[PDB]
Amino acid sequence: EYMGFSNATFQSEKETGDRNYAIGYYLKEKKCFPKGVDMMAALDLYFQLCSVEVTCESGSVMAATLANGGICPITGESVLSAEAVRNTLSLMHSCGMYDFSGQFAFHVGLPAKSAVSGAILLVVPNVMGMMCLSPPLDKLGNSHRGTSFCQ
Amino acid sequence: FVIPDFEEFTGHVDRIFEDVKELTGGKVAAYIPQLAKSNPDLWGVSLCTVDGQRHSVGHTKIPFCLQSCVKPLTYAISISTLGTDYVHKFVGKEPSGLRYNALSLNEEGIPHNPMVNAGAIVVSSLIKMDCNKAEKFDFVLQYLNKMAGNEYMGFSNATFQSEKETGDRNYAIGYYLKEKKCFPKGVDMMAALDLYFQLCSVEVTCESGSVMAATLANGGICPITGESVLSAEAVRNTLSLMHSCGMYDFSGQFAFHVGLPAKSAVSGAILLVVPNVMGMMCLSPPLDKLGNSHRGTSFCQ
Amino acid sequence: FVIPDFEEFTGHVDRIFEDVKELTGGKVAAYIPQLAKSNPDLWGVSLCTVDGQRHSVGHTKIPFCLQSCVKPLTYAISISTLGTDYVHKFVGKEPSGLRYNALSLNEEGIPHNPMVNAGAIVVSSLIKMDCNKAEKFDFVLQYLNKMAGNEYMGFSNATFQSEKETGDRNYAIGYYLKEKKCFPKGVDMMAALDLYFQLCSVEVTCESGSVMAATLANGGICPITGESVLSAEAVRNTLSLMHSCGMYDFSGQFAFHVGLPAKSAVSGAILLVVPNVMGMMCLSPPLDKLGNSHRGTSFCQKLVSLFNFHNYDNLRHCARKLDPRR
Amino acid sequence: LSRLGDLLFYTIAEGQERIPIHKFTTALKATGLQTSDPRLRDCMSEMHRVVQESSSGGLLDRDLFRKCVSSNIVLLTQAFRKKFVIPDFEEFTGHVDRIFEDVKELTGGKVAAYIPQLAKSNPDLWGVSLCTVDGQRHSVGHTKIPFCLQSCVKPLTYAISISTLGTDYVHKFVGKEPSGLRYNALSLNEEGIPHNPMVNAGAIVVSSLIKMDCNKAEKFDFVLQYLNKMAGNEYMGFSNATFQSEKETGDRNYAIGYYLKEKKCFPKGVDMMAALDLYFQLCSVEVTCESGSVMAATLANGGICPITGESVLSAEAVRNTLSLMHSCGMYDFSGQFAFHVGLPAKSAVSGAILLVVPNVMGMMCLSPPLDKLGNSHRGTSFCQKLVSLFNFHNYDNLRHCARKLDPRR
Ligand SMILES: NC(=O)CC[C@H](N)C(=O)O
Ligand SMILES: NC(=O)CC[C@H](N)C(=O)O
Ligand SMILES: NC(=O)CC[C@H](N)C(=O)O
Ligand SMILES: NC(=O)CC[C@H](N)C(=O)O
Repeated sequence: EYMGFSNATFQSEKETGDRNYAIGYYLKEKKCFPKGVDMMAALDLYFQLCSVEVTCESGSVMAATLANGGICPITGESVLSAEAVRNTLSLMHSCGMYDFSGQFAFHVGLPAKSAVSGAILLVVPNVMGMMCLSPPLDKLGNSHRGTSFCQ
Repeated sequence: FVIPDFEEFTGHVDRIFEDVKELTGGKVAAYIPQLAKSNPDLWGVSLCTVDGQRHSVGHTKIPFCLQSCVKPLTYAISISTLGTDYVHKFVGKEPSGLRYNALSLNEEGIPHNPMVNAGAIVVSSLIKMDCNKAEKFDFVLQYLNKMAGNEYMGFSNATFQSEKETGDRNYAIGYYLKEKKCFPKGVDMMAALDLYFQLCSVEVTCESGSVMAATLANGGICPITGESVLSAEAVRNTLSLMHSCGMYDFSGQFAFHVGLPAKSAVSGAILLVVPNVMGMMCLSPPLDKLGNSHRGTSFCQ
Repeated sequence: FVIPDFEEFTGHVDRIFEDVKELTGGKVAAYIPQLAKSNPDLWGVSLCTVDGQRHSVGHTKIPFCLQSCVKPLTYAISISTLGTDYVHKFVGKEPSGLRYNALSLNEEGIPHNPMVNAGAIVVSSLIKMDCNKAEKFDFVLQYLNKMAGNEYMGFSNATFQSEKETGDRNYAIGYYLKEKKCFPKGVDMMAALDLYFQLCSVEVTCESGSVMAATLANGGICPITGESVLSAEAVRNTLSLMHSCGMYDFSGQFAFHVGLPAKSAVSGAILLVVPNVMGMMCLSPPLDKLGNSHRGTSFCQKLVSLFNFHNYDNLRHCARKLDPRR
Repeated sequence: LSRLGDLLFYTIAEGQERIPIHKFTTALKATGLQTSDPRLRDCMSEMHRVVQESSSGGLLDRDLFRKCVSSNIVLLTQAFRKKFVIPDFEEFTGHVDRIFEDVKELTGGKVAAYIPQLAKSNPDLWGVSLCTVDGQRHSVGHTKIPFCLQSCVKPLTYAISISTLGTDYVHKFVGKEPSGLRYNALSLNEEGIPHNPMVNAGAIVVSSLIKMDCNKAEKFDFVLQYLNKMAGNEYMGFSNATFQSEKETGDRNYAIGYYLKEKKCFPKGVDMMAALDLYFQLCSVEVTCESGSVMAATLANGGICPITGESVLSAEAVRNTLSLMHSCGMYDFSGQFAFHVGLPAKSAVSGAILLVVPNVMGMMCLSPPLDKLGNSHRGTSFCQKLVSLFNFHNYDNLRHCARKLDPRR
């Protein structure tokens, strides 16, 4: 499905994503990365991936892949292993939305991943996947309309 | 002169020098590659009265870096040029309580003091922010030479490249400060951080730095050249921070026991100051737990 | 005497006294409702030269509680009667930079310094732990009376019953210290915690308060009576902590602009000390955000800028700043 | 076999029964060989402690001196018997001083269009120093002012690589022929490598060969240790002011580095920036004419520092770099220099000329003013004049020629 790249956002985050640079150098001092691994290339890739563009239709299928045991429903390819999905969903439930991981497992109970672009990659295991877009965010860095819709 | 009996004074200094030479020390600061190269047995002391009396025992002439002893100097340089209110509008003036790394800021959103790594970058950011890198270092080096009475004022690019390629924590603080709007508008972070690494890598002997500390004791007048390098208020501020913030966490246990304005460094330097009397500097590489030389700090006590 | 021409010296203080009188702060005391009842328009100062030469202008006749200004004293009681080595086994000697409540211990598990509330409880626990509660209070009171030269020394029971029914952070600190086992063996924490409240609730006038801070401006010997209250090492030990830890977070700011050992207090007291010169005790109930009197801090700031009392003046020439005791 | 030092002292003395102590400390350096050499350091060390308890209170005595100076006996014999390779050193320095005065009148121009930290230097700064292959030294003028070693480390750093990596590995990546296209020279030879190590395009590549596996600190630290041994542990610093210049504003070098990386002319798995950064660091090393004269006297010899006698450079390294500085050291002006001077010299925008006279001596001039091609105006004149009055040209001393000063007699 649609898969682009917001270079404008990519350049807005490289030049202004100052906290993400502190973490990269903070990690580098603690030897958190593997041996013989450049942090700048790894940090840069994180900026690139965060800039990937999709639509809600593309995101919904992207979430449905996690729902259907890491097998995309509309192509059927075994793109992801069963262990990857179980590990991924079990972490979005407890770590998907950071501080709002609670108050979402509490009110919604589903593994959903929030973003500052308004998206909420909502996953219903063995049923469907859903992505809700609304740029307006609340204090905890989650979309307000999206999380109200989920509840 | 302020010490008429200087001949007997050296009789006590050398006795204490040999008294503490038997002690061992802690780690030798191996977390940056270059400083591990130093021989931990180096031990020397130099002093300079505000009249010009000078004595040296040990390895005083072996060069070493002002890895953190340049923070009071660059601070005094900034205060003397821009004014107290302007400088401290960007950097606090109170002790932090954490280590010198201290990737954190006070309630106001500015670094705690001009002696922690976060504050040393900001004061380095304030030195002639509208010029290029060569002029920035030359402006600071010019006063440092005058502080030292035109003594040996060198540079150790081996350390500068070692730190610039390995000092990742200082990069974390630099990008943390830039994210919190801790720099004046239109000022680049990397230029300030790079300048801070350059100042940290300035190489001085104990003789060069003993007169450099005696300037602060003499209050902005180099005793052996009659200069007027620093304003009276600038040194009064530097000694007020270097007292309560000079040795980081060990500021207590030093103000308690020694009660003098001193500044430590990971290279073993201790830029001791005795106001209205003299300025002393001690070199001993092997550090202690909180980032100061075991022999030097015990010698001061 | 160390201050000749006393008329000239006091005259300058009087002019500064009126100048600071216009400034108004706020937030007298969020807690201890008994302290929130004090008059915000109350402002008094007093001094006592190391040789008895004393002056006082303002509201120096109104008793006020000695909250957190007895910490440098009660520390001096323990440091002299138990030595420096024993006392600092249980309390550090470095600033915390985390306010005075500061439910936080240093790296090695002991409270940061005697001046924070966590350290004042421990040092208060060291004073005659084998005796009963009446004797523990009386033991410190006898030295406290001797420090002030048998001047006025009351006890505001109104403020002591407050700070105990409503003073809960001190209890949380007290039980926190018990969990970490940073008390001497065979000691009841509650008895030591209660002793801290009582010492805090002692009330003195500025005129009597200025006698204190002139005792320890000297080498412990009282200026009025000439007695020998505290050991000379005790005064050095506590002064070196008041400079670094006296005002808590504001210690750096105070040491920068004033550079004298001063101890803050929620009652508005500031036990300012000028070593080998005199001892000051300002009073202004309204505080700043950091727990310091707005008028008292302003007076200390202005006085140092005119009298050369800073720790790092007289470098070569500096400003004139009047005659420095010569 | 017998040690004739006892009779040698009688020759050293003027023949009188006594001599004041004051006359021995002073006026003894007239022979050129300084009193600060490490070789004779042992003599000065011991005498300082024996004076307190000697029952003479100011007498060194002959018997005591002979016993202590035992292992270093051979060196002193050549010094005072005038058996060095340059005798009558007073006349040699006397002529040198004369041209130093005469050449001082000249004035060039265009001190530095770029590297602003070089444009701040005093145009009227002029000095020279020479340290013969035997360590005999004489300096006059402003020799004590540190100056950057830009483009003088190129012959040295080339010698470092070859002596540690072989002649065939180094020259796989850099040619050995002059280019005649200035020192910047964004151009490669027919076989796709920089024309010679002396141009900027080659100096970066040879700088890339020095410990390509180590980190930045050790790469610089490796070379600086050799440069200390080459200079005999004389003054050797690092001008960070000029290193921060030539890196923010030195842009033609960056183009060469990226141009070279484009042609894949670096070794395998080597970062151009790390090699280019080292080129700026080596270029930024500051040395005085007095200290920098021992350099160009180390490689005037067969790779041994004349002062300490340490073996620092392979004789093949010195032979190769000397054969290379002659035709490529001074860029376009190499032919003009080789025509009138005919000596291995290396230019610099900081006024330095690393003059070399193999088997004889090695000089180091200093004149911040430049000529059009990037060579010091005053320094070049001294070399041209000096050769015309000392026969240092390679193709002189045919059989008898004219008198031409003393012909080794
Ligand atoms: N929602 C998010 O995790 C936003 C990530 C974003 N790249 C940031 O650094 O702030
Ligand atoms: N406190 C120190 O001595 C270290 C100084 C050095 N600039 C660093 O932060 O690594
Ligand atoms: N000055 C203060 O910090 C007040 C302390 C508080 N009254 C107590 O008893 O602990
Ligand atoms: N001609 C030279 O000496 C070159 C100077 C210096 N290496 C530069 O390229 O800027």
